[PDB]
Amino acid sequence: SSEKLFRIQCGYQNYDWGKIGSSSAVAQFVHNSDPSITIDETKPYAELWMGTHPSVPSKAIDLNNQTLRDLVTAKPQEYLGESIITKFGSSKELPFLFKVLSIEKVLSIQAHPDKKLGAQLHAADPKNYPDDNHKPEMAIAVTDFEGFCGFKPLDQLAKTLATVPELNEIIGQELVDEFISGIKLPAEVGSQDDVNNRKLLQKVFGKLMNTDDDVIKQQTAKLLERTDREPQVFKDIDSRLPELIQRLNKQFPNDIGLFCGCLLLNHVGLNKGEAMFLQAKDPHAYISGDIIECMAASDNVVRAGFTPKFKDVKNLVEMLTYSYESVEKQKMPLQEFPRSKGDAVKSVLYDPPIAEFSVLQTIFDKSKGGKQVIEGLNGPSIVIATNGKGTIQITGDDSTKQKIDTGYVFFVAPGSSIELTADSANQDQDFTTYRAFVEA
Ligand SMILES: [Zn+2]
Repeated sequence: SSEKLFRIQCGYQNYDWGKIGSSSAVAQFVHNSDPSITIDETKPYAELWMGTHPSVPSKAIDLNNQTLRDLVTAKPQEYLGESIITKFGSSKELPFLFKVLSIEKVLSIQAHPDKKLGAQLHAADPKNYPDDNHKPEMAIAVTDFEGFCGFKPLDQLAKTLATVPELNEIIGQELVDEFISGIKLPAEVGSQDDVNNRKLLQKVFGKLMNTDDDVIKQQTAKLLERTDREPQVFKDIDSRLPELIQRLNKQFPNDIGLFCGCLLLNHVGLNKGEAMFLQAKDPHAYISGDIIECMAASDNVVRAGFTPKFKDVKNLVEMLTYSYESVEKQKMPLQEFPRSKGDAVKSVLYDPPIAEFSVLQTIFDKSKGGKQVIEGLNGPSIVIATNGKGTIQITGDDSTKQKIDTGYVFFVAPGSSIELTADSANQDQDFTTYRAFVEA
């Protein structure tokens, strides 16, 4: 067995919003990795955790069933490397958490502080703000995905305000008026028109979010009747909207999220392989699908809807950036990755503008197959195969050559070069892997 490249059996969570049983990628992955585990066709399999989180350990099946957190702790310079220990200040764990999510029901509409606000919140409200940190997140579609991300373009918001009586009602004709009159559209970031546009958005949002519950309850009922009686009004805004409203109301009846999610945020569809970065102080929600998720260790969340939990409206309204870019702008650009070479038809770097993590996407054509060699990286890595099957090894050392099937996950030590080959015989799917890493 190698201590440089080794397989880990990862734990999972059965949260009630997860896809049920084997319809869930989490379930599929868990099962394939350890068929010993019989999937309960009745239960939700929400998340697969990969890393050094104390609550849900990843066990080194070949290294005596030891915990990755344990191995790391035991040998930090070997598993983390100097530069990482130094940079993040830990010797016990990874600076990121890597997961698979299998979403059946919408999660909360939420935003995360930057480090500066994170420390502020933590000092003032430790009960709601567990840590001191920011919480960058990145989502990559495994299966087709839907979510909310950012405010819609202002012109879309003006159309919504003028056209949807129930919203118009809540905001107030004076305010609607002011908004629709006020916004300076061909306007670029940092301009006085950009600034004043955000002030207008903030007023509108604040008015909505401070509305009493009773009113929300009333207005949401009316909204649903309208989706039913006059679908065209909604379709004129976005062809998916009326059915989205109806779907989410079935999950969270008369929730404010029907307003502040469905009417104010971009409804983003990610094709498999596409990504979105969830920056600080930007509203978003996961609606449905199977994704790869990477994030920093924080628990700091400010919630706006689709939740039973505490909604800190005060902080919410003041912290947002009130950015209003397109749905198209919500998706990450493809980056090249010089330190990988070979036959893969897709070898893409997803580099968020934060330090804690990066992801490398490697895809082989099911037909073409082939090999890819990746240089040794200056930090720890976790590799998961989401589709197809192949082999993984330390470049040039065939004694390390192992099976990597769908759902298999590996730890790769800093400095180890990896060679991937796509299953010669098996050509069902494109052999697809995701590697989460960090370099200082
Ligand atoms: Zn989030």
